[PDB]
Amino acid sequence: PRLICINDYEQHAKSVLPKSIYDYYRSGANDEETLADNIAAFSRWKLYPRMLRNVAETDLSTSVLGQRVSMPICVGATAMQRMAHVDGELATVRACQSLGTGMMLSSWATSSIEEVAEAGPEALRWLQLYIYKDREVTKKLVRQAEKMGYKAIFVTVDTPYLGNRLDDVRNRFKLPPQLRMKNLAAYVAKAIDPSISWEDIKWLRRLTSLPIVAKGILRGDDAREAVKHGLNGILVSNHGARQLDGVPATIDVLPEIVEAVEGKVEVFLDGGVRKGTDVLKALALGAKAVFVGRPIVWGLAFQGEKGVQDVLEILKEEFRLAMALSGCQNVKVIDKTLVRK
Amino acid sequence: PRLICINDYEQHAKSVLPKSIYDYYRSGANDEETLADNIAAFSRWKLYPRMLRNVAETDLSTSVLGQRVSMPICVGATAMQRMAHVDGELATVRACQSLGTGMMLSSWATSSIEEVAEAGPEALRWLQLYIYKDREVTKKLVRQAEKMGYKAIFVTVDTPYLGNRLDDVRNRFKLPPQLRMKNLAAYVAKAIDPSISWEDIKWLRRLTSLPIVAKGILRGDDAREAVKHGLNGILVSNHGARQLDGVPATIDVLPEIVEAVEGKVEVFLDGGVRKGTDVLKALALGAKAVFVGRPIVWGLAFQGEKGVQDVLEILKEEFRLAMALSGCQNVKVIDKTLVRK
Amino acid sequence: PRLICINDYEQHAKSVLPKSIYDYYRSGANDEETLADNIAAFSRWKLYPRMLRNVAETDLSTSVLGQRVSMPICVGATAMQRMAHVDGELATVRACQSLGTGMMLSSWATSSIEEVAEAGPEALRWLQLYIYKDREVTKKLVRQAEKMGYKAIFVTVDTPYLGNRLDDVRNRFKLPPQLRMKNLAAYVAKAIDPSISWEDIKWLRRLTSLPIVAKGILRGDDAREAVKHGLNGILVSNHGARQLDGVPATIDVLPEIVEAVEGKVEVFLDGGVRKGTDVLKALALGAKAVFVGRPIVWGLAFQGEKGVQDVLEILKEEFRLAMALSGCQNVKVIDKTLVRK
Amino acid sequence: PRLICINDYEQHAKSVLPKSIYDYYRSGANDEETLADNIAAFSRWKLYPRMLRNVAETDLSTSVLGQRVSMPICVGATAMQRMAHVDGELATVRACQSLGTGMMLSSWATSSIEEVAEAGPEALRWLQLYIYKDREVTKKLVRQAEKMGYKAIFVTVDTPYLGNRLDDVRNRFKLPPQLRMKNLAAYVAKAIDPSISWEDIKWLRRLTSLPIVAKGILRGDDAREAVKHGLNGILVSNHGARQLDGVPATIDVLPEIVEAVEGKVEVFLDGGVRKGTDVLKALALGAKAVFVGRPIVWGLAFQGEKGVQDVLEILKEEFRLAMALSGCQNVKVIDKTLVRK
Ligand SMILES: Cc1cc2nc3c(=O)[nH]c(=O)nc-3n(C[C@H](O)[C@H](O)[C@H](O)COP(=O)(O)O)c2cc1C
Ligand SMILES: Cc1cc2nc3c(=O)[nH]c(=O)nc-3n(C[C@H](O)[C@H](O)[C@H](O)COP(=O)(O)O)c2cc1C
Ligand SMILES: Cc1cc2nc3c(=O)[nH]c(=O)nc-3n(C[C@H](O)[C@H](O)[C@H](O)COP(=O)(O)O)c2cc1C
Ligand SMILES: Cc1cc2nc3c(=O)[nH]c(=O)nc-3n(C[C@H](O)[C@H](O)[C@H](O)COP(=O)(O)O)c2cc1C
Ligand SMILES: O=C(CSc1nc[nH]n1)N1CCN(c2cccc(Cl)c2)CC1
Ligand SMILES: O=C(CSc1nc[nH]n1)N1CCN(c2cccc(Cl)c2)CC1
Ligand SMILES: O=C(CSc1nc[nH]n1)N1CCN(c2cccc(Cl)c2)CC1
Ligand SMILES: O=C(CSc1nc[nH]n1)N1CCN(c2cccc(Cl)c2)CC1
Repeated sequence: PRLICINDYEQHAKSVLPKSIYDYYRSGANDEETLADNIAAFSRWKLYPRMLRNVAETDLSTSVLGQRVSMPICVGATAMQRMAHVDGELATVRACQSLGTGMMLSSWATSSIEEVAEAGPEALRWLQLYIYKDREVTKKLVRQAEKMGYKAIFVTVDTPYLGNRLDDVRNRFKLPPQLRMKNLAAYVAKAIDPSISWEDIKWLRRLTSLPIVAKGILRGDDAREAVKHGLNGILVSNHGARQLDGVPATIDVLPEIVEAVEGKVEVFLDGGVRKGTDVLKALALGAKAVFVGRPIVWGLAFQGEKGVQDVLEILKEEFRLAMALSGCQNVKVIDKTLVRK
Repeated sequence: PRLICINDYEQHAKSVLPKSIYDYYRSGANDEETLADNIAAFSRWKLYPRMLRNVAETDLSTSVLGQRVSMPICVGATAMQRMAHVDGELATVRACQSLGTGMMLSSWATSSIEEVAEAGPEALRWLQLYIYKDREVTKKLVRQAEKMGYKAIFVTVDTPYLGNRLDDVRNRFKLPPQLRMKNLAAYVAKAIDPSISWEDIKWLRRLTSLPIVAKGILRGDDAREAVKHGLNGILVSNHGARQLDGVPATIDVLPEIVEAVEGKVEVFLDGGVRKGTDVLKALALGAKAVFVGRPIVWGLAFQGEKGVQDVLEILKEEFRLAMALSGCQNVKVIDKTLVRK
Repeated sequence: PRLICINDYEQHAKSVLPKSIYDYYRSGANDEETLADNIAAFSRWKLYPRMLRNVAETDLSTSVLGQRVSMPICVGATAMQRMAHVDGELATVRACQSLGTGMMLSSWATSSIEEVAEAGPEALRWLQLYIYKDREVTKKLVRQAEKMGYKAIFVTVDTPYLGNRLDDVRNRFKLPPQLRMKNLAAYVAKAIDPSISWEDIKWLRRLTSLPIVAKGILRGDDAREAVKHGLNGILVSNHGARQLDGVPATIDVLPEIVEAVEGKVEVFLDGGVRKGTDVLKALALGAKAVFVGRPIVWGLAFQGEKGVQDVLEILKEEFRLAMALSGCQNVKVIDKTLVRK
Repeated sequence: PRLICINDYEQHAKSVLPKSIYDYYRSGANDEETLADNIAAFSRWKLYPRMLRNVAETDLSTSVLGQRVSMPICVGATAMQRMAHVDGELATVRACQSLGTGMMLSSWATSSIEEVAEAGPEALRWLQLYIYKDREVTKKLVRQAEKMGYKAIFVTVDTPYLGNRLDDVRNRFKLPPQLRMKNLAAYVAKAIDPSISWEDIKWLRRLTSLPIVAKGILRGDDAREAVKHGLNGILVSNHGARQLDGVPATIDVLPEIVEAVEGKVEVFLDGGVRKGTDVLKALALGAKAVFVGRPIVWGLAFQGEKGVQDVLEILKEEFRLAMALSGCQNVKVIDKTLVRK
């Protein structure tokens, strides 16, 4: 293989993965309107580059919730990574450690919170949390994250029930027989609490002093409520278009959310990030950093840790080039005048 | 067959029905611009879901013209259902009775008003009426509906003449030889009155104390006239895109009609409803309930009563999921802020 | 053949005509952007039909420049009709006489002004005129039209040079050897005057008392100048998209032109009329009548006079149905509220 | 071959050039969104032609930076023309001399500044300059241009680094073994200075009294800065969509730049010019002249000097026709009312 951009990695993954596994990772909810729009929406935002600014020294570094990262490009939570590669989440965290960026670990990982901390002790690591009907197991996951040097909790708030991904139903999706959630619609309905409310966010805010990011907010009123509840960031996310279909693209709702929080908390984005220009557009519209979901799984499917490292390095280099061609020597000078819809 | 969404049922129906029968049900008028737009328009309306609202208890129940239904999803009038399945309208009403929703019976049914009441005595049933040049047969249909416990009249107002559906002309459409309208362009021209005016609506309003819904209104001025004539609802309908081609999608004209009637009568929608999110969008824009036409015929073509039950259950479950993912525990909290075009 | 709409006639014509002849009639200028848009633009204008208006009696009759016609659908000038059928313009005028509508005869006809008057003595006939460098032959054509009972002059104003139709260049277009202009880019450059100005319109206005329509106006300022020069109508036309490519669709510029002339002269439209709803949209936006170009040639290619009669009857019937379904009993009640873009 | 429009020349070039060479010339950056939009954007600008203006005498002549040219259509800088035809830049300048238009010579030419002046002594010639890390070689190129009768410097300002053109990476692009830059991403990174700032523009303004045009400006604020630094024109350019992908089409940003410079310097356009109507639209929006890149390379690939002459003659004739059909006898009367988006 000669893979030189993120799409090439997806095409390689489709070629090597069983159909059911490829479909599980690629699929969006229902007719997949939002899945298409998470990508298409980035193309509608046009870039207005400044010339002659001195971009010999391009510095991609930034910080996420007070922790330094090498680039505003971080690994989002994607379940059951051992389906893509035998090393699964341990491959991913090692690549993140190499790159100097952070990994958000799925609550539905095929590797334990401790296993991932042991594989990536110097890596920036965060835990994505679902509030389970069993609040004891929920609390155990938070306490394990604290003990094992995870630096934030990303609480997923858009999944009271699992979205309806048709290909998983056609393929009756399940984990391969040798794998386990080491810490799907039927499983969520049995385990994930559809009752959670802002009162549960008050509970979680009381449970941990770790920073908490609300993941899956799409409305400014909800973002302002998250700020009121003492949370420390908002990840603007439509869950990779896998929950409610027909919501807007995340890049289209990002400006409303940035306006609504009035700088009180960091705002992040995921959904459809494939290219360095996507990263640049998200930062111009006020995101501190973006998260990538599917591209990491395609990296694993190609070559485990090295394939994840390659995907992150391609995004890093595309982002550096996009910054340099736009006249940006660092992330602090990426401003709103760089983009227009 | 493994049919898990309404499109799958259409694909199955195309596979099993004779071409002329499939084309009769699928076809729209002329170049079928409105037929495409009734579906496309739903995709342009984007959903803005609220998180963390407590959706453990989702209640889909509502009422139509004062009668309770299990869901805001009802069966619209589609002619000559015995072409799709031997049990035709009797299969449909039995499924409606099972589901707890209502059936609008076509004036051009392959089963009599009494036959359908006998098959579905506990089912909520309404009669769709055409004003025939023969006012005696028109009055006989209304009196039969009253005697047989139908609960409303839906008077179709957009069919002074039949629309021009090219495939029916190519196929010279007729009923199979064993079937009869037990109570097509050539038939309408011989039987349906192209002279009807608001004076005929005054006549019908005087004829029955049953609630009367005007079906096929697309303009706010006409909706206000229907309110002035003492009618009890408006079904925003372009007749499944089979009459005048190039009218707007019903979801696009629904907000004008809801504004125009100022809450004086219930407003309903049909045309292009295929998914639970379509139902949610229509209710967010102020419809009390929606009607489905073609999907019911595809249910019959698959397995008669069980196929209609399956299609209604798929719509019910998609609608519950869409409500839950949007933060709606019941239909009363589905508000206009959930959608933006 | 079973031809039931105008597109079917085009498909039949492509099947029976030599490629060069089909391409000559079908082609637009350059990349054919306007050719596509003359049709696409009609689909963007949506219809807002009134219900319950009494359309038992639909009267399609109107008048063009004071002469009664059976329908607001008239035959536009298309050159060299004997390439499509041996009877050419004589077939066309006979069909117009049968239908009770008017024929605009091309200055580049394969039949003489007298021949066409002899074939269609009771037909409403107008002459389309090019101002030739030879003003004597120009004056001879006008005087012949007057002597032979033609009722107006349509002076084409958008052709100082011929547009560049690539397929004609690829096919090195010429008349078949047995045919003559009985009264192409190379021919225009030799014969049509690229110098004509409003001073030539003053000359033509002085030459004849016949009504004069300016054909090919696309700007309101030019329409107001035509009114100032004493002309009696404006045919909003982009020459069937065969002159300057990238001009707007005629249905899109029609409202500006109707506004600009402030009711001082009749406004007509051609370009992309294929369906009765196209006619209805043009009249709702203020055109008195529309002209059809290519559909008449496809009628000839099918069956000469009978094929032209069939195409005109299909347009008539589609227009009646569109009027009836929109609530219009006559052309005088077709109003601007029937359409929105 | 029968090539009658610029697209035909591209199709011919794809048929005769090695894939890597065709791809080098055709390719845009990354997903090639801007490459598509440079063409698509021209089609969105519609023309509003005036009739009856007297276009017997069409005069295409204009001036660029005070030098007369035969048409507002000039040859832009395209590297390494000897890859397309053995005579490369010498063929191009000879064709420019024949046509009476100007040639912008690439700093990355396969022919020297002196060689091209020797082949085209009477041709209007300008030098496109990159500011190399080696300011001595930069100054040598400027002094050579002055000594050899070049009339302006076009300083490229949008290339601190080379854009990422995927096909060149797939094909590991290099010059054929017999060719040299007689005066690619890896080469730029080694030779082109990513540090250049407006201070380097002050240096260049001090170095030469020749007119200097800033090539690659896309923002009005940058255009105003170029005016402040004493430059003499702005070439609105996205580098043929080969640098930052997702910038707007040049025809879409041209009006902002023309407004921003308030007539203080000439404004030019390149990017997507293929047709005479493209030239007309650019002049209506205020460009003095346009530059063509790829079409010249396709002319060379067809037949060297004669193929470049043919492409320039096709553009000239399409432009004359577009001017004549729009009512423009000369370039001075091409006004903003001819276009609307
Ligand atoms: C295969 C797959 C599994 C996912 N698993 C989880 C999960 O365990 N937890 C979670 O909160 N989100 C999960 N998501 C959502 C991602 O965190 C993220 O929002 C999404 O992948 C971003 O969009 P992208 O894939 O377009 O980059 C998953 C997404 C995918 C594609
Ligand atoms: C096959 C077919 C038959 C129909 N028959 C009738 C009819 O008898 N009476 C009526 O008022 N509308 C009739 N309609 C219109 C439907 O009541 C309804 O407006 C339409 O089907 C809704 O759109 P949908 O098919 O996209 O759900 C018919 C529609 C179809 C597709
Ligand atoms: C084959 C062809 C020949 C034409 N010949 C003439 C002509 O002789 N005189 C003229 O003024 N316009 C001529 N036109 C333009 C037509 O009068 C008319 O503007 C155009 O056909 C209308 O668009 P339609 O073909 O889409 O109906 C011609 C058009 C076509 C397609
Ligand atoms: C093959 C190729 C080589 C180019 N080489 C150069 C170059 O040497 N210098 C430069 O400033 N721009 C260069 N450009 C950009 C062109 O000057 C010009 O901006 C662009 O070709 C215009 O768009 P067009 O190709 O759509 O006409 C190049 C473009 C192409 C396609
Ligand atoms: O809420 C529940 C069960 S509630 C219930 N109701 C009926 N049966 N069970 N838990 C979810 C979290 N928990 C977990 C989280 C991640 C991975 C693993 Cl192993 C475990 C599983 C169990
Ligand atoms: O208006 C008419 C006939 S008027 C007329 N003019 C010339 N011949 N007939 N009726 C329509 C309603 N009627 C009906 C409605 C539904 C089904 C059945 Cl069987 C019957 C049929 C007959
Ligand atoms: O203006 C001219 C010729 S001017 C000229 N310059 C150099 N050679 N000729 N006429 C055009 C009208 N005329 C005509 C119009 C329609 C059909 C027929 Cl047969 C004839 C042909 C001749
Ligand atoms: O800036 C440099 C080299 S700077 C450097 N750093 C490490 N190695 N070299 N020059 C560029 C211009 N120059 C040129 C311009 C056009 C063609 C030709 Cl032959 C030559 C080549 C060399």
